[PDB]
Parts: sequence; structure tokens; C-alpha cells
Amino acid sequence: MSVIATQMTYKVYMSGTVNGHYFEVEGDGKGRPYEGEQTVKLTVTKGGPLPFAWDILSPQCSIPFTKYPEDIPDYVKQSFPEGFTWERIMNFEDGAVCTVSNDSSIQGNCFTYHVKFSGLNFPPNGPVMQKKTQGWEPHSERLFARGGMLIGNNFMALKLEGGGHYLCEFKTTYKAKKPVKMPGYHYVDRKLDVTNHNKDYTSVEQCEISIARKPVVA
Amino acid sequence: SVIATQMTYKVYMSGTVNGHYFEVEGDGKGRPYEGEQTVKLTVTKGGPLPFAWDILSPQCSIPFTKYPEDIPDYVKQSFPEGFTWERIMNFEDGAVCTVSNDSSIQGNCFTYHVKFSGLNFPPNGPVMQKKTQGWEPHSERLFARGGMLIGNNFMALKLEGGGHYLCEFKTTYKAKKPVKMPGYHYVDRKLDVTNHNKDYTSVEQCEISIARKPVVA
Amino acid sequence: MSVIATQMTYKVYMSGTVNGHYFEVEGDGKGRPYEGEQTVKLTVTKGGPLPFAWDILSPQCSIPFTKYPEDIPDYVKQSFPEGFTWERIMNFEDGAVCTVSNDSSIQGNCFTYHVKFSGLNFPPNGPVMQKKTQGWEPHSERLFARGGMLIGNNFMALKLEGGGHYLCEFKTTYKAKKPVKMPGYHYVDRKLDVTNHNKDYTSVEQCEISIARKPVVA
Amino acid sequence: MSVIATQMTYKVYMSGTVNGHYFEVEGDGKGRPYEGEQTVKLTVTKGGPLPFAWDILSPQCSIPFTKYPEDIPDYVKQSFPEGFTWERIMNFEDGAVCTVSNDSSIQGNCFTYHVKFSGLNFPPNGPVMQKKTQGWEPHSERLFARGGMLIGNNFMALKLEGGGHYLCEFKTTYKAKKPVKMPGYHYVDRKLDVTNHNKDYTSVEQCEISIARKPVVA
Ligand SMILES: [Cl-]
Ligand SMILES: [Cl-]
Ligand SMILES: [Cl-]
Ligand SMILES: [Cl-]
Ligand SMILES: [Cl-]
Ligand SMILES: [Cl-]
Ligand SMILES: [Cl-]
Ligand SMILES: [Cl-]
Repeated sequence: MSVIATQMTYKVYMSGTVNGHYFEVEGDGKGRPYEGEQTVKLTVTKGGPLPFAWDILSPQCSIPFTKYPEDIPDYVKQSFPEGFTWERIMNFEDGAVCTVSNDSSIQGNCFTYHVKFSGLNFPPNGPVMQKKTQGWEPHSERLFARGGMLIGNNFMALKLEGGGHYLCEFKTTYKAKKPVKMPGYHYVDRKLDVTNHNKDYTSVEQCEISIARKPVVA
Repeated sequence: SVIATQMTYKVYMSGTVNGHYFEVEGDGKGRPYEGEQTVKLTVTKGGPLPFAWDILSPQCSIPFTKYPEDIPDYVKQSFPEGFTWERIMNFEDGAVCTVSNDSSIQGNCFTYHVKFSGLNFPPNGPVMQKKTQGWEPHSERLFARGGMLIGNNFMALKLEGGGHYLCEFKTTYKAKKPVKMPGYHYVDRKLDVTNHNKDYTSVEQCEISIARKPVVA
Repeated sequence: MSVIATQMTYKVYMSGTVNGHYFEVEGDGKGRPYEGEQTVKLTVTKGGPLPFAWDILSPQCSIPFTKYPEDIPDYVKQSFPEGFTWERIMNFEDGAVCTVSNDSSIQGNCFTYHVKFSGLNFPPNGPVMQKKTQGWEPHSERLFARGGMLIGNNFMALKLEGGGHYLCEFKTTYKAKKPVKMPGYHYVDRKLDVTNHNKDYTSVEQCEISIARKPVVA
Repeated sequence: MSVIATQMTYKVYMSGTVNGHYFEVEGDGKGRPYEGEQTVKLTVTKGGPLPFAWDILSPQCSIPFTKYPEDIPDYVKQSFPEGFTWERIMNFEDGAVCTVSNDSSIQGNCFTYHVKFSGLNFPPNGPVMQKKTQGWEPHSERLFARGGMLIGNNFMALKLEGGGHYLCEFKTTYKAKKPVKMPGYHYVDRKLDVTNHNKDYTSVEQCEISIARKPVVA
């Protein structure tokens, strides 16, 4: 509030393994935390070119940049300056599973995100390992308070080259490092776009819009 | 077309919850194109039910969903041949239900035949102890696959004394003939039990359902 | 051996739906409860010829016929004459789910099983709806006590025409209708064999051997 | 086939995160690969004392040490000298999920295991974060061949302080780095015993017996 300015930058440090292939990624992002608008530029710094779809990593690259209306408590923004962690499970319909963890901290006008990524049982002839994916559909996260924590669930879908969808379910648990005022039951609508990349996706630029709201029919 | 701006319907439901057998009959009406409907349910066999009415309320009407013109309406197109649905419900304490529906049309009246099977509800959990207080408004992600419409919802039952009891629905809609398939979209709903008797052997509920594109797109 | 004779008969009544297809089945069985051997003959009395693999129904057609060594409490036999129920979830690797409930009672020398079967989301071109299955691999149930109940889990596999397996996970909860002495952590090994059938599986004969044991390596 | 000696040593290097908490572990093992007997000494080298049950790490600390009968192809031993990887998903009954990967290689008389562990959504008041677990029951893996890989499934159970079990399912995929002769459907029975440890589990000694077999009732 005082803590988070209307324009902020951030830094992403991600490392992990997909089917045992190790990688590191660094990003530089910026956006407007109260408008729910952000952009980031990512470089694969280790283990590139990645032999799997960039798309599984794009949503691990920024929760404080969500536009919350005044009458819904904003759990993440409240968690600063101490900050918060998040823990994500991703269950893909062909049996692949990822677990992703983030620590999020603030230094002046900059957030820092440390992300560990672990994914496996992606089928070798499936669309992640053959790189046949073409972006996530726009998605919606169901959010509710439980034991001091914010719990989110999304039905996600990757568009497939040649048509059709490849489904994934996200469960993300957000954990503020102090007690904050808990929101009621609500949603966050997002779209995540890859707006630029080089040929082997060792460089990527992404755009996201995130807006909290009440249920549409209530 | 086939579907009038005002329609009634009849629900015949039967099934078992933790092995306890029941039948329910219902009388509904609403406006298919406005996504508004109301039903009165009677437990006709196996009442009073020793579990929460709320697990049955979402099984009692897909034609009554307001579709905008630029989103094909899968279900309404399936008439007069009609359609079936197959639902799985996975509750967070391990309970699972499988529910199947057949929907048909006779003039001005739909008929829904519903078979419900739920089990592994913990004897001391909120369903068996009747501690649930209705569903949160919910949202269904819908997409097309192999001529079928596949829906998924994160549902939540409100609990007496506070907190939620979670359930994930997967519902697959199967038109009995080919129809024009819609793109990726959502349906928002609110289901409210507006009346009931002391033991929930008689229940009235009201549902609003509205289709839309993604909000942020 | 005062409630359960060394030779018993049984009657099965099963009804249910698969992908909305309604059916009924009746069976006459016989066996040696203490030897863990049994045979049953089944007839599809309503809804036949069934448009799906008989194999999804075969395991639902008799727990009292399991050979328990003397030093492992036999939850199911102890429940008699009052009897017991079971509740089963079946999760198939292509997304199909079944839920099955049984009530088991005893009248003299005969058990009666009432079974309600509900299965759905079987892909139209998958192995069940296309009848491509060729019996169940021999299987093992992991069994432990909790809350006065016996809880069982099995990794099951259907053999496929042309090679390969089609996987299914079972979870079965056994509920004695009176309190009984609870067994420790143990296993039941079974093999279910279809030994005869007519061309459309409207008549089926099955044999099952079931023997309880302690962990092999302990 | 004597790339693998009758007595062998190994080195384990494990790193990972549990609920965001980073750790590293090193171990020194020895055993008899043809007898399915092995023991290992573990040291938490970074991030100790760990704020969670050692027990969730103990099964990530040795597949070549399984006794195979001659008439069951031994997928893992055949993989050497090229070796193999494995990818494991653990689903705990209270919603916790871990993803574990291993690379296994051989140099002379010594195996080297590199293991990456990612666990999260352990409830703060659950038995893992409150350290209420007292070892794994002996367990049994169902194994079959698929697409040149070996697929395994176990129903596991941790014993609890005060009585009761805390359940976990393991799905493990073994991937040989060259083609090998594939086994039919079979099981491996194991017991994993922590035979010594210090007060905060920063040092641990473990013993494992593993033996493959055909189905007991077939
Ligand atoms: Cl895989
Ligand atoms: Cl709370
Ligand atoms: Cl239960
Ligand atoms: Cl389609
Ligand atoms: Cl289907
Ligand atoms: Cl007990
Ligand atoms: Cl948690
Ligand atoms: Cl193979």
C-alpha cells in the first residue's frame, strides 16, 4: 500500500528439472501491480535449448500484479513487506505431474521471485516433449481462505498444433509470511501471452493480465 | 424452434449413497433462453435421507442455460433427439459419486432420468452428519472434444460453523446427434434451495445459468 | 465354523449402468470359504447383449471365500450372521470411473449379494466399449484396519487384444455390520479367471482363488 | 552380465525442497546386488536439521540391489553399463505431492545416484511436518513393461505415533538408457528399516531387502 508502488519491476530466478533435464532461467519483469498488468523477459541461462514446450514454464514466471477491487481483501499484497511463498501442483491429462515452489520477497521498487520447478512423466511422444503446444487458453482461478492460507484451483488448457486441447489442472497454495485479512470466496481471470521468442525459445517475452472479481452469477 | 421460451420438466432420480437406496421425483419450470428455472423435489422412497440434500441438488437441467448468439449452444441443438450427461464428483475427504442423466423432450416438457451412486462418505463427515449449507456460486469450464462437450467445475459446500467442503465435478455432455461445436467457454451458475421441509423430504430450488466467453481474453 | 459351512452356495443380483446403458445380472455360485476357492455362473437377465467388456463386471460377482491363516483375523467371516457391506471405487487410466456397492447377507448355507454398479466416462473407442479386453492379471490387495473398517487397495490390469495392459486402481471399503476383531496390515492374492462364456457374454462362468498372507518380505 | 559385481558400493547425492525448504543429503551405501540386500549411511549436508519426517526421503536413497529369479528379466541390471533413470510421483492421502527423479550410473565397483526431490502441500499440522511418522510398512511394487520402460506402483503406508497409518501411493517409471529384454507382469517385495539415526535425523543408517517374484496366486 505504502509498500507496493504503482509501477514495480521484478527479477525471476528459476531452476529445475523436466524428465530429469536440468535448466535455469532468469527474467526481468515490470508492471503495474494495482492494474493487474505485467510483462517479463526470460532467458534460458543453463541447459538450453530446452527439449520441451516453453509453455509449461510460462506460468511459473507473479501474483502481486493482480487488480483487486477495493471490497475484496488482496492476500498477497497484504503479505508485504515480509512476503509469501506459493506451492503449486500441476496434473496434466496424459499423467505428467509438476510441483513448483516460489519464494517472493520485496526490495524497494523490485520484487524477487525464486522458483523451483520439478516435472516428470511427460510422455516422450506427447505434446510437451514434441513441442506441439501453442499457448494457454485464458483461465480462471477459484480462490478461498483456509487456515491462514489462500488456496487456488484452475482448469487449464494448452492449445495444440493442428487443433484440440491438452488439459492440466493447477492447485496453488499461497502462504503469507504473516497473518493478513482473509478474502471471501472469489476468482481471478487471467490471460498469459507469449508475445516474442527466438527460434529455440531460449529467449521469451510474456504479457499477463490478472483481475480479481466476485462470482459473476450470485 | 423445438424448445419454447417457457418449458416445464420432470425429474425421476434414483440411486444409493453409502448403500442407502432412494428415489426422488421433481416438477420444474423455467425459461430456457433466459437461463432461469425452479424445481420442487419430493423424496418418494428411502426418506428421510440420512445424508445432506446438497449432494443431490446439482443432479436435478442443462437446457435452461442462457447462451449468447455467438456461442453455439450444444445442449439446445441436440433436441429433439436429446442428449445424455455423465458426471464424476470427487470430494476432498475421499467420497466419490458417479451420476448419469438421460434428457428427452415431449412437446413442452423435458424428461430427466437420473441415476446417482455415491459412496465412501465418512460416517462422521459433513455429508453424513448434515453440516452443509448450500453450494457457492460456481463456474464450469467447457470445451469440445470428439463431438462431446466436456465441463469441469471447482465446487464448494458451505459448512455449518464456517469453512468449505470441496468437490470437483467432471461432466461430459453427449448429444444424440451431431451438432455445431462451441469454442472454449464458461457457464456461471448459482443454485439456491429456496424452501424445504424439516427433514428435506421436500425441497424447492432455483438456478440461474449464463454462458460467456472468458472475462479476460 | 458354526455360521459359515466349509461348503457354501451363493446368489448374486447385480444391476447398474455403464455409460448410461442399464443392465441386470443374476448368478449362482458355490465354493469353499476356508479354502478360498469359488466358482460362479452368471446370466445377463436384462439389457443384453452388453455393449461393453464383461471384464469390468467380473470382479463385482464374494469376499467370504478368502483363505485366512489362523493368525490373521478374518474381518469378513467374523461379521456373520449380521453380515457386511462393501463400497468400491474403480479408476481406469483413460478417465473412466466406476462406483460399486454390495450388501452381503447369509441364510443357512447360502450367501446373498446385492450389487449396484455405476460406471461412466469409458471412451467410445477405448478398450471397454470396443470389447478389446482379455481378462485381469492376477492381483494383490493391500488391506489395513481404520475406524472399525477394513480398507483395501489394488493395482489391477486388464490384458488387451494384441498385447499391453489397460490399468485400473480399485479402492474397496469393507464395513462389518457389528464390531469384530481387527486384522493387522496384510495382503490377499487373487486370480480371477473367466472359464466359459457364450459369444456375446450373456452367460459367463468364473473361478476365483483368494488367499490372505503376511508381507512376503518383513 | 558381470559389469555388476556380487558386492558393490554406492554414493547418493540428493538435493531438493519440501514445502519450500531446501536441503542436501549425501550417502554411502554397500550391498549385494544379486541378493537384494543393501545398507546405506546418510548425512544431511545442507539445510539441516530438517523440519519434516526423514521417512519421506528414506525411499529415495537403489534399484540394482533387487534379487531377481533367473526366469524374470531384470530390467535395471541389464541397463548397465549405460544405466537408467527413474521418475517417481508420491501422492499422500492428505494432499501432499512429491516428484522425485534419479539418474543411476556405474563406475567400476560403485554406483552413483543423483536424486532431485520436490515435495509440497504437506499440512503444517500433519504427521510429516509434525514428525509423527515411525517408518514404512513393508511394501510390494506391481511392475509391468510398457513402451520399453518399466512401470511400478506401490501402496505405501507410514506408521504413526499413537497407532494408525498415513497412506501414500508411489508411481515409479524406470527408463533404461539402452533397450533391454522386458520382463512380464511381476512384483517386488521390500522392507526398508531405519536401523540407526541421531536425534534430529541429520545422520541416518538404513537397511533394505528387495526381492522380485511372480504373482503368488497365478
Ligand atoms: Cl513417461
Ligand atoms: Cl482462514
Ligand atoms: Cl467411508
Ligand atoms: Cl469436436
Ligand atoms: Cl467418454
Ligand atoms: Cl480400527
Ligand atoms: Cl499445505
Ligand atoms: Cl515394452
